[PDB]
Amino acid sequence: SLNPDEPNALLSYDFDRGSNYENVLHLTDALGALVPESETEHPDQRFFQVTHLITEYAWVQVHYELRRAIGHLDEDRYHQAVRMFDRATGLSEVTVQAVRLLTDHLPQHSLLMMRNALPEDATGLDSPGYRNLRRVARPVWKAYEQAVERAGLSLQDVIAQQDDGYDGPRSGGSQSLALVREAMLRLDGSVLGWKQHHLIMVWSQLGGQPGLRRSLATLEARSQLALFPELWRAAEDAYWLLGT
Amino acid sequence: SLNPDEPNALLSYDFDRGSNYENVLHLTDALGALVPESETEHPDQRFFQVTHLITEYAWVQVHYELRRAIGHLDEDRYHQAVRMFDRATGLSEVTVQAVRLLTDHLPQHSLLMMRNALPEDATGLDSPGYRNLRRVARPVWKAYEQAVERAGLSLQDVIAQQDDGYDGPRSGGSQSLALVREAMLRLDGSVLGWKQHHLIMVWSQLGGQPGLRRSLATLEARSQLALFPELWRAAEDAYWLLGT
Amino acid sequence: SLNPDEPNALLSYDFDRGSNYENVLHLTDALGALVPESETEHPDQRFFQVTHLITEYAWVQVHYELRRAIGHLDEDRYHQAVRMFDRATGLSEVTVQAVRLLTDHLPQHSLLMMRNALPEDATGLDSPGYRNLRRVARPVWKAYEQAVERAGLSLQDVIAQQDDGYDGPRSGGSQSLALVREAMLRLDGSVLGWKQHHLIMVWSQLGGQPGLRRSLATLEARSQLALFPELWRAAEDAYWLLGT
Amino acid sequence: SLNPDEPNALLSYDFDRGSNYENVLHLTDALGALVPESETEHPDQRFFQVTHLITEYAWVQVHYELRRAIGHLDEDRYHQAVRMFDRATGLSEVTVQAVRLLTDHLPQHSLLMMRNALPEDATGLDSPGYRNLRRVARPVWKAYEQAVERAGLSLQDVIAQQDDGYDGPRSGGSQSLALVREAMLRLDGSVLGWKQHHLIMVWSQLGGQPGLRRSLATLEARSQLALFPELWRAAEDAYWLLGT
Ligand code: HEM
Ligand code: HEM
Ligand code: HEM
Ligand code: HEM
Ligand SMILES: C[C@@H](c1c[nH]c2ccccc12)[C@H](N)C(=O)O
Ligand SMILES: C[C@@H](c1c[nH]c2ccccc12)[C@H](N)C(=O)O
Ligand SMILES: C[C@@H](c1c[nH]c2ccccc12)[C@H](N)C(=O)O
Ligand SMILES: C[C@@H](c1c[nH]c2ccccc12)[C@H](N)C(=O)O
Repeated sequence: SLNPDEPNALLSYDFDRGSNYENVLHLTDALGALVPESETEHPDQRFFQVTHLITEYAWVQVHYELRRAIGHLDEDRYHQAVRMFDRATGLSEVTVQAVRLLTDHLPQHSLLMMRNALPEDATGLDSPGYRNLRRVARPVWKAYEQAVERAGLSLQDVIAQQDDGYDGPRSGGSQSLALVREAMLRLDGSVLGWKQHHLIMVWSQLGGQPGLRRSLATLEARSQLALFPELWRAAEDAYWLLGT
Repeated sequence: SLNPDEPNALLSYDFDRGSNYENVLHLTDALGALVPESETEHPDQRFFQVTHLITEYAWVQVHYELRRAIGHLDEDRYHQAVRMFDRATGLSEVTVQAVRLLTDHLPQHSLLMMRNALPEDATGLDSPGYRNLRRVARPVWKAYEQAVERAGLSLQDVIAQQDDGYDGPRSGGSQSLALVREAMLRLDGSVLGWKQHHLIMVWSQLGGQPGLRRSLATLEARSQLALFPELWRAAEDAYWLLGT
Repeated sequence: SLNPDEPNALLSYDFDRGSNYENVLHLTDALGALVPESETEHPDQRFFQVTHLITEYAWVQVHYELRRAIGHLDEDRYHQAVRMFDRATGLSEVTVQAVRLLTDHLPQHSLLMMRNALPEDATGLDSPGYRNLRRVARPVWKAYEQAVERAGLSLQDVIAQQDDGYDGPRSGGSQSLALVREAMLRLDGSVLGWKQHHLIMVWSQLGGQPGLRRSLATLEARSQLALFPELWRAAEDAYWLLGT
Repeated sequence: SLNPDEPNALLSYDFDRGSNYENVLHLTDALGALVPESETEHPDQRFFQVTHLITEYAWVQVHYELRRAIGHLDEDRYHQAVRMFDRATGLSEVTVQAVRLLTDHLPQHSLLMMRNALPEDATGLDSPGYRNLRRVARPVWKAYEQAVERAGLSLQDVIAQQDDGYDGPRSGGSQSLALVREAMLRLDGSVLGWKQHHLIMVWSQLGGQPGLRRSLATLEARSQLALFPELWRAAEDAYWLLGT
């Protein structure tokens, strides 16, 4: 492979040129995964494939950075945990962009023709990025919870410390764990956003949009499972404890 | 008003300077709507206010452009309708950014303190942008539907024509109405996205995140009402007619 | 209930009508600034105005948050200053989205016709939002620099501590000042981004693209001034110190 | 099931295991390109690699869609070409998000340490994605220009018809070529955007910010070359023709 074409003018996609850019990145191995253009069953199949691969790359990186967050949290390196969660959120937002590409540009008619030939078994439930992100979420939450325990703080404390008008006592440690909580909440909101945009996409490709009233019922229910349910519970606590 | 301050160094927000930039835009009238800083009950109130105003400005512009789309559709100016829907989508994406600003940076504790003093009657159900966008959606859909009728096309036709591999007959008119449908679908997906991001925001401020299992039940149901339900019905039709 | 348009098919109206949602937001004042439809030179005039207004609301709010950041830095409330800079950054990203709206949807031919009917002397150099943002950048930088001095820290020390591999000394205060630094650099990068997208927009409307070899030469040179030039200087010193 | 990491607490593993979802996507091949954890110089190396890989997947897909656009333009399938350019634009926006990820989260100090352990001759000038995109821009522009000729149209005619106020002649083919033009200009603006954000990123890592008065001078001059310089020339001619 020096190219994924054979006929052309300047239309040839030249790659595998031995540059150290390609060597450092292992770009030829990555480009090797694309369905060769001699085996595409549809002009839109590549687009379908590439958006999945971009997502899976972002999700494996999210996993990696969450493992680092656990290390930082277990060693009280709270400022360094913050950066890991912020980076994970940025990567999650790429997966959102990627599924919205399908919503905006994948023709339902192409998808139905393609799907009418799939192994009728290819389900995103088997996605490694998704399964592993779900697994690592429990250790991640445990590490944050124990850090809050060791500091002698309650979740209501770190939540309240985000408000400049809140007058209770603070330390450098409690405000750092506040920043961590806020960054974890933003990551979780971004993953929930992915689930909601993936839903909108599915309604536009397989039907089932609920305003009118293919295992859509389980999908709609799974689409509201948070990464960190304890953060959302704490939000609900604050409403009941502080509201009027 | 030459300023929204009184004490300062270079910290003064100088405005109302008579420039023709300000005159053309009526910027002094717009800046006049901000709660004066002598009457703010909380440092986060301005942020709350400004994100609403940005949204309402985008929604009134969406309304304006949809009225233009109706004109173009009623006169068979399909290429010009496309641009109106594309512009409306871009504006809708601003409202999404704006509600995600609250999710990411509005402290729940500030909101609860602020809300603990609101007229306990200020509901987004009274939003002019939202109500008027809901009203105009029916005329908008009617105008598109009649245009498809006059051309002698079915919705399944315009949907199928988005796929390059589809072999049925096309005209310039049918592919133009295909582009219009696609742009309308993207607008509707963006408004559904707003409703979903507004939901995530509310779960993070008032609780009620459904994975754990304040009129949240009606909100969750209204959050799946589409602007153009007939487009989503047609997506469901295509699944049943073309799938295996 | 008022009305931004008069002779219509009734379902194509917009309304302004005294609810508490509108009262709390001063919404009727804000919508009052829109150019009346009885007075529009061109159908694209509303769009032109609204993207400016959205931008100006974002910039006035940026200023308000930078003032709060100055207050936090002067009192050594470093964690609280971080949140202010991050909020400013997200507001800045709304201005980027607003100017790209014009790049993507404002027809050059409507801009040229509108520029003829428009006061020849109206210029964005008179933006209150842009002008006050440049004025407030000086005290913001001073407050950060003073806070770093009081802590007895080196700006190069602050930069190095963002790296997990860095082995030198860390306190809680130095790592907090590190997070402030990074948040400040993200804000400045966002504003540079605005300047760059505004340039791309001007090239597509008034011509002047530099690769082809009306106050353009100043605009390009102005487009490279940072809000916090010292942070970019500090980035240059670190390269000579560690990358040669 | 394989594993991108070995000695762990079991819930912190990543897996690769033969489902049809993985088979259809060639996912195991694609994840194989990630640098093994046993071989990473620095914890920020994975992040560095993944943002490049995501970018390169996006660019190879852009190329594939531009090839399709050439095919559509050569056969006068103008509506179909529009969809290809819009898809390319959204893919380009993923590359922008990917490089801003480095601007916002890659520590300069890790980049300098990593740049030392890295082959001194590796350069983005050898990007297959970037290189093929520049090569394919020439036939893309030719196909568009030829299509406009065959229609007997003026590029200024095509520009004017984007305006709803324009009164001159319009056919279905001229307005289709107008939509193609606008989609092409949005793509080029997106790529200019990438170049500008890449510059901002380089300034924050290698120094070199131009407002402070290592192949920087070429990079800045390269950052202003468009993919379709004729469209920007055409924008300049329209200003002299109509804005003086
Ligand atoms: C970037 C593209 C996509 C990615 C990364 C992706 C990923 C996923 C993931 C992770 C799940 C498990 C979701 C959960 O448990 O909440 C899932 C399920 C599902 N996906 Fe997607 N998906 C993509 C595109 C699509 C498309 C284009 C369709 C159909 C047109 C689709 C249809 C479904 C359905 C019906 C389910 C649930 C039932 C089932 O597993 O078959 N997905 N997908
Ligand atoms: C940019 C900011 C916001 C905008 C433009 C906005 C707008 C709206 C709109 C249009 C509705 C009607 C929704 C529907 O029928 O589906 C609504 C309802 C609602 N909003 Fe939001 N909202 C904003 C922020 C908030 C915040 C910060 C909260 C609470 C923390 C909130 C709580 C609610 C609730 C509970 C409802 C439904 C029940 C009710 O009307 O009280 N909103 N809002
Ligand atoms: C959409 C909202 C817009 C905003 C908020 C805005 C704001 C600004 C600002 C703040 C400046 C000063 C730049 C600096 O000093 O670095 C400026 C200058 C300039 N703007 Fe924009 N602008 C907008 C749209 C436009 C449009 C549509 C044009 C169309 C030609 C334009 C053309 C120019 C030019 C040529 C300058 C350079 C100085 C001058 O000739 O007045 N701007 N604008
Ligand atoms: C994140 C993904 C990145 C991609 C996809 C990428 C791609 C590229 C491309 C395509 C060029 C050629 C530009 C042109 O010819 O106009 C280039 C040049 C360059 N890149 Fe980036 N780049 C990335 C990250 C970085 C980073 C982190 C640095 C850090 C210093 C960097 C530094 C440079 C420099 C200095 C040049 C100019 C020529 C040279 O010295 O090699 N790039 N890069
Ligand atoms: C689950 C979904 C699918 C989602 N992502 C996929 C990737 C490769 C193959 C198939 C898929 C599949 N098209 C479905 O309709 O269920
Ligand atoms: C409906 C929501 C509200 C939403 N947007 C608002 C604007 C101004 C005043 C109040 C609101 C309100 N805070 C609530 O909790 O119901
Ligand atoms: C500076 C620019 C302008 C930019 N923003 C504006 C707002 C209102 C009136 C004019 C403007 C103006 N159109 C120009 O061509 O110089
Ligand atoms: C050109 C740039 C580089 C940019 N992208 C890369 C990918 C792999 C290795 C190196 C690079 C490189 N770091 C440099 O400083 O020149």
